[PDB]
Amino acid sequence: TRINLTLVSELADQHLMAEYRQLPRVFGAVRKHVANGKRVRDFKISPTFILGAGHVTFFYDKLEFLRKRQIELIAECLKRGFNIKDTTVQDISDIPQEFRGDYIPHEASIAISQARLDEKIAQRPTWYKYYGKAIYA
Repeated sequence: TRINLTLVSELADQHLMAEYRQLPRVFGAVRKHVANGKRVRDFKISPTFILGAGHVTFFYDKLEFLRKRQIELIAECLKRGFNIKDTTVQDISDIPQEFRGDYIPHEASIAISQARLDEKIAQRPTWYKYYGKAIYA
């Protein structure tokens, strides 16, 4: 499960879809953690955005950022003319305030996300499209 920092507007059709479907999964994990009795103090939350290891733990105190980002994924999803079922954001007010923090990525942090998206593409360019077009070479 990967969270992207790039402009939803610039995601290849495939990464948009992927993200959109995988991000709300975070919300599920914090609900299970909180069902277990965990607090944000119990997670090792990295101070800087990262890609592998504890990439997803990173957003455990960032669910408000995640929620707002869901809105744009859903709307971008729409704008593209994708056939999605689930048109409104998830209510997370059942979750303690401490997990629902906001976040603002440093331009350098976004570049990190950019690259990961950017090298998966070049991996096999013909598997990626944008607005159902093969722009990637």
